[PDB]
Formats: sequence, C-alpha cells, structure tokens
Amino acid sequence: NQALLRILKETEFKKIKVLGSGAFGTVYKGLWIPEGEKVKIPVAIKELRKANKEILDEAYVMASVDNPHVCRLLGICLTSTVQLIMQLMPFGCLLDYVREHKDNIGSQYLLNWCVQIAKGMNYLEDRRLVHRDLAARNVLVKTPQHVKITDFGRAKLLVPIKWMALESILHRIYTHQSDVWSYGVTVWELMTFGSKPYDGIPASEISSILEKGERLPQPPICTIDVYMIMRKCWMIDADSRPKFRELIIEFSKMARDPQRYLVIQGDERMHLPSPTDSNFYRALMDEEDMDDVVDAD
Ligand SMILES: COc1cc2ncnc(Nc3ccc(F)c(Cl)c3)c2cc1OCCCN1CCOCC1
Repeated sequence: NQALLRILKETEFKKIKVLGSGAFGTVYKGLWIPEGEKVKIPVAIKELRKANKEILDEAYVMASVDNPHVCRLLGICLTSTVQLIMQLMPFGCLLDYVREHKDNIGSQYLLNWCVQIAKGMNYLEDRRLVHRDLAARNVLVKTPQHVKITDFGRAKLLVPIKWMALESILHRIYTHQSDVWSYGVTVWELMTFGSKPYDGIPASEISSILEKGERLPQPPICTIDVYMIMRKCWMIDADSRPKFRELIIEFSKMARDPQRYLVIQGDERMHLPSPTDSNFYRALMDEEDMDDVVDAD
C-alpha cells in the first residue's frame, strides 16, 4: 500500500541533533515543517552512509509494519542519500535505558519488556518477515511500560557477530529461528542491565567458543528457569530453539509471578504504574492501541 509511505522533499524537514550512529547510518532528531505551516514537528531521521527502485520496494514493506511493538517507517527522502523518517521516541533506546536505570528497574518491567519484544517479533514472523538485527540497541522506549523494535528492514535496505546465531556467523543464513537466537542475547542484555556480550572476547573467536558449547553467563538476577530459556535460544539446532509464540507465553507466565523468576534487591517497591499514572502516560505520549501489560497475581 503506497498510501502508507510518504515521499518527502528535503526542503520540508531539517536535522537538528545527532542522536547516534552505527556502521550503517546516522540517526538524527529532526523537525518536520508541513508545507504552508510554521509549526515544527519533531521526528527521527536516519541517513544511510536504479538502487532507488529496490530501496522503495523495501521501504513499502517497512511502512506496512503495523503493530504496537514494532516501529513503522513513516516517510522517506531519496536524494544523493537515503533518509528514513520515523516517530521520535524521547525516552530513547532500551539498552541506554536499562544502563541508566541499572538495579533500579523492577522485575515486572523486565519481564513485560521481554513479552513485548517477543510479541513484536512474532508479528514479524506472522508477516513472513525476518528482522536479522535484533539487539537491545534496536529496541526503543515509547514509555517505560511500552517498548518497540526498530530498524526493521535495515539489512534488506543496506556485522553484529556477538548477537548472531552460529549458522548466521558461518553461513550468513537468517531465519525466524536465528532471530530467536538474537532475542536470547537481547534478553541477556536486559537482565544484565546492558552488559556487553562476550566482553573482552574478539569477534573472530566467537564461532569457536560457541562450537565448544560455551554461552553467555547466567545474569545474577536470573533464576534457573529464565536462564534456561536463554540457553534454549542458543542451541545449535535451530529447530530446537523456542518459537516466539512460545516465548510470549513463558515470559507472560513469569510476569504474573515476577519475584519468583527474577531476584532483584528492593523489588517490592518497584511495581508497575498505578492506573492513574498509566492513564496519564497514555494521554500524553502513548495514544496508540496496545495489549494490556501483564500484572502480578
Ligand atoms: C532519544 O533517542 C532516540 C530516539 C529515537 N526515536 C526514534 N527512532 C530512533 N532510532 C531510529 C532507528 C532507525 C531508523 F530508521 C530511524 Cl529513522 C530512527 C531513535 C534513536 C534514539 O537514540 C539513538 C542513540 C542512542 N545513543 C546510544 C549511545 O549513547 C548515546 C545515545
């Protein structure tokens, strides 16, 4: 559906601040100024470092993604560079969030984020789409109770060895089941409050380490059931890994008894927001439809 992707002229938006960069592109806070208007509307803009016809084809796919837990591509500007326009998420990315709130995040939040990320990935799988680059740095925070996967389509439009399934490292094979491996690493990032996976180990050594049977270590707050889920995501046989629909169920179950599955100091005073505070967040900055968060029994 072409109506889902707005083609913008470079003249109707401006980049005002660098937010971050990767090997692939640079993300800016930008301002959209509608033609004829004086209002300046904040947006996110990513500029990547015949081809346009292939780019637009993928952009239409990225603009078709409609789910509470995956960010949708809203617009594109094709000049000498490709620029992607998306909704700005003022809370930023989840990796930064867990780092900046280290040991000050309740179990109910951590487990619900795991659910939401699995729901987003399950939606992509239902659409027959593979993400290929799931990582905490590519999950954004809409509100503390609402996270969303971003950077979908990046690979197909344009290498993170330490997030990749072994078969992806060795054979650059990407499937829903290799997405599950990366989901496992992403969960590990959350549960360690943003530790770097395989810290101090060169990327060139990762395949041999995995082949030896070594994996990321159990995070201190994780009980055995949570760690076993992670380990299952990192099995060599792709078909032996959990499915996203299974992950949704498991983390949803744990979210109903959060203190049973994660051990966090001071957890009893870090509950989900009250209905009052939840309604306030939604009214201000989250008016979109979404499944209710899983509360504790
Ligand atoms: C408030 O911060 C962000 C909001 C965002 N809102 C929406 N989208 C973002 N990323 C993004 C990702 C892919 C895209 F195609 C586009 Cl257009 C945008 C965003 C990235 C954002 O920050 C990215 C950089 C985070 N760095 C990580 C390193 O330490 C400094 C902070």
